[PDB]
Amino acid sequence: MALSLTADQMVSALLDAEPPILYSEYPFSEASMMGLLTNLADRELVHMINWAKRVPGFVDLTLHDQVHLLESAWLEILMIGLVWRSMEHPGKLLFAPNLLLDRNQGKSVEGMVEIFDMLLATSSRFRMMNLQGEEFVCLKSIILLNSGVYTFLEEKDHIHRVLDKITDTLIHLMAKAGLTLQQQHQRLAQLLLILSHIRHMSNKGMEHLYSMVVPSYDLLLEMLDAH
Amino acid sequence: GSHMALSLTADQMVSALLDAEPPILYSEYDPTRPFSEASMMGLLTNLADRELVHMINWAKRVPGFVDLTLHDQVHLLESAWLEILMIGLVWRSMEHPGKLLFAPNLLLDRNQGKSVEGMVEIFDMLLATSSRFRMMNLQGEEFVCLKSIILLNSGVYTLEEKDHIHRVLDKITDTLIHLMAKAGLTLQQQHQRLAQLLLILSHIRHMSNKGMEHLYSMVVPSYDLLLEMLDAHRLHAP
Ligand SMILES: CCCN1CC(Nc2ccc([C@@H]3c4ccc5[nH]ncc5c4C[C@@H](C)N3CC(F)(F)F)nc2)C1
Repeated sequence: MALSLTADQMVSALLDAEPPILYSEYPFSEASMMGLLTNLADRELVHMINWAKRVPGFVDLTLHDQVHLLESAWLEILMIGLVWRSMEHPGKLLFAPNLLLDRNQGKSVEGMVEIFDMLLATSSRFRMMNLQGEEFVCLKSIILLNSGVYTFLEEKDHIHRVLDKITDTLIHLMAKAGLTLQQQHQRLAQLLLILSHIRHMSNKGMEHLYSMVVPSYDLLLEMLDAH
Repeated sequence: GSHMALSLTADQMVSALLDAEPPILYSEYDPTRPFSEASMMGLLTNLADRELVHMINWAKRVPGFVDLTLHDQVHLLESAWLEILMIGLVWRSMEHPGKLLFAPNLLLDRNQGKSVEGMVEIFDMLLATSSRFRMMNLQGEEFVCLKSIILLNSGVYTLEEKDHIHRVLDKITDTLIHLMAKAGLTLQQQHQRLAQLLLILSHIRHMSNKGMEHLYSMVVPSYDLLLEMLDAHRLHAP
């Protein structure tokens, strides 16, 4: 079913599966801000599972394979969402409609301001590139499928085939937007190189999170099996 | 004369990158004394230090690099030096399944990595990257473009100078796509292959982040040392 879609059906499916916008719990301190981010991150987690279950090809995997991808990708997925949302708010991180924070606010927690600066710079980068919605969901899917792939294999080829298909889909969007051939491979390159920065941000996030917790394999399996 | 980076054709980009390539270095031990008489970390640290000096010289020959300020050259080098060692390693390990070719006299397997702690996770990741590169039949011409991408893109996110780096990156991408056109891949194959290569770079970044964590837990080249090294290059005999 997955590999037979057209790039149009690929985009539609990806657009449909998109999680809802969530609010933060209805001035701020360290403990205050971390509690609010944690509770928001925890509630986005449940919706991210529902989102993952609708990414074509993902339900074709064994449950163990699904947990491994989500375990590797979850923080990258929250960060790409955040950076997407904060595109039109220079200097600001849009965590939720009622939770828009500046870098000064990032100084509320020790060691968090670095992460904030990197997230702001990525946001400004995607804004500069005029990232479109249809391209965003394609990238978010690539993170899910790529992030854990080299850290688990007839099923390895299967993931790679979906990845190839998302690449096709990205190109097709770029051609429908009237980019030249040359411009198409250049934009593709620019988008995928940003993924390395997201991976880096995620690793710095985990480090900070382990200086204090991260969703366990068991919890992830539970939620994935509960769907 | 002097070429400007942005003027180069695909063939001139490749040739500049091929000619910039550093030599394969040997590990420094006495082949008479047993490998039980030496530290694993000792050998790797010594090799990495010597590779770093060549990495300076190599970075200066990447088109566009010297167009940047000293300060910017140093920031890029500081953020991508481990990823550069790591991609060189995965490349030369390609024909040695299950083994990492640190040097022609330092070919290590998994069980050998379990001696230093934390080091086994990284070894496994390096081995899988290496087998991914094999399965794709990565070419030397492609490897040089990837290595240059890493150098310029690793610290670009961390301002009209940025347009320049951005243009250089576009040129390297053009070069990769020319290489794949010349080798007879269709358009869709070219895009797919390019995508597969760039995604492997995120994995290398991951590996470098874990490498760095391990080294901070123990020496990492500081902004100042690198500054000293790039500045010292100007006093080297051409
Ligand atoms: C100039 C000041 C001192 N510098 C600090 C550095 N020490 C150092 C020691 C060991 C390593 C080794 C190493 C050594 C040699 C290499 N050649 N190619 C790849 C390669 C690698 C990659 C990895 C396996 N790596 C370990 C880890 F970092 F990932 F954990 N890398 C660096 C020298």
